[PDB]
Amino acid sequence: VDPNQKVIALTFDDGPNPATTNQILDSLKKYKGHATFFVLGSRVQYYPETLIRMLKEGNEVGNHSWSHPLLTRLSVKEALKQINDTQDIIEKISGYRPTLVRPPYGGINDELRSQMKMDVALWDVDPEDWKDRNKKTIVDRVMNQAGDGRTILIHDIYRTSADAADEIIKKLTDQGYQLVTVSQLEEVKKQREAKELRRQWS
Ligand SMILES: [Zn+2]
Repeated sequence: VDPNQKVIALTFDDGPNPATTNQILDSLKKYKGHATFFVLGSRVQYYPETLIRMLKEGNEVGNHSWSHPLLTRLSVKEALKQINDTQDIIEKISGYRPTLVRPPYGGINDELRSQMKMDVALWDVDPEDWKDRNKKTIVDRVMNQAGDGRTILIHDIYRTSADAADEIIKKLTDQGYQLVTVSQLEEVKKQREAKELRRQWS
């Protein structure tokens, strides 16, 4: 990943759902991009083959809870079990241990942050594809807000979202973006910040 070229992080929440997730994985592979999938533990259990595929093709996997409750409405014990059960099924299938968590609906408090022992991954472009389940609406919202260094929130459980994602992947690739994982984006930003280190010997 070249830090002097454009980068963007496509992130996909609520899968796996083979019919839609596999289409998005195909688009990423066709256009030589990667993304980050925040998966539900219950759906990983239903669709272990899709977890293996997204990892095999170089994508990053994050934790999106077991069954998608608002974690702040639960006891800490129940909420931590949501997260740890999802860590556990991912590890049992793949040997992979996510470091990134996206709490359902973004709901999180300080008590859970300190006990989760994971990095909370947010977003800054949200086309609300669960609300406007319309391919062109999603595409145009994302393409209008896309920019270097931004993180896009899509849900890979809707046909309109998978179709929109193919077009978004194509158009961003056509514009010269590198489609990177969340961790790759963080590393690029560190590489770019490091140019200020050179001030020490200027
Ligand atoms: Zn979700």
